[PDB]
Amino acid sequence: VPFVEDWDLVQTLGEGAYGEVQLAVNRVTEEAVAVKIVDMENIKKEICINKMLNHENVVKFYGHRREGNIQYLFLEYCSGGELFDRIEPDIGMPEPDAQRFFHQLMAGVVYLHGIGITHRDIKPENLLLDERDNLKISDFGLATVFRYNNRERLLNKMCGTLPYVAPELLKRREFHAEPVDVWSCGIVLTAMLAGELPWDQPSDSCQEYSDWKEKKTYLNPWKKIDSAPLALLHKILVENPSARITIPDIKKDRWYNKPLKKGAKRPRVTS
Ligand SMILES: COc1cc(OC)c(NC(=O)Nc2cnccn2)cc1Cl
Repeated sequence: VPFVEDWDLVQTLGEGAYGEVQLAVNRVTEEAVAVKIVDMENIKKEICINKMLNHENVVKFYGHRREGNIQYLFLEYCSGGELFDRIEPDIGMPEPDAQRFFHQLMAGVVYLHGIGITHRDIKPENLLLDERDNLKISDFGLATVFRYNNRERLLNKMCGTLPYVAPELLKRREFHAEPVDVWSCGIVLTAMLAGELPWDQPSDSCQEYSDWKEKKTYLNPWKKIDSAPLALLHKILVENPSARITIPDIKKDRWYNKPLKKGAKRPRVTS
């Protein structure tokens, strides 16, 4: 079929340091995909990691094209935008919505860790939503392989965003990959339930971080979070990464398994 390979760039979705994310519409089919334009090894890893990924809660990779020194990454379009924009400042969002997003985030991270990939920069800006509000993990620019040939490799590289980084990244030379992603998911859950970030960074110099370790939960943001999801945050936001809760145990948590959310409103008539 002629002209099926032609895609029109119709709007700027976002703009980062690596470049810009454009909305691309197929000339013939009108299928919408997002195109990440990277004006360049840094992207060669993002492409390689993206070729491995195939999960309903992970942004799909369709292919890539190189036009000189510019790389075009054909990625899944998520019309719902960023999870960040669904968080009302100093409020958050209704608890059943946050539980559904946290469930979908856990399915995505279980999958990633299961194939030996660590995202290393989980935050609401990178958690995208489709037309049906299905969460998708995006941007594998900071991601890496932590398990290869069933052998785990300890990480040492400084990566992420300070309010979401685990404290062992600032205190230890080496650390396990999986508890780092579990921690950032915990900060994401906190943000969704309180509409604010607990601390600038997880260090003792940060009074908000010291207060959390001293269990001063009568203070913000913890005061806004109900006891059942707060009990889960007490297990995620544990300084020692070896004592920190694992995802198989997050799935057994009381709040995680608490019925709260109704299914998508389906059409109905009376009489
Ligand atoms: C602010 O609105 C948006 C922002 C977006 O990205 C920054 C998108 N993008 C989107 O759906 N695709 C995407 C972006 N980065 C990596 C992988 N996939 C959609 C919307 Cl609607």
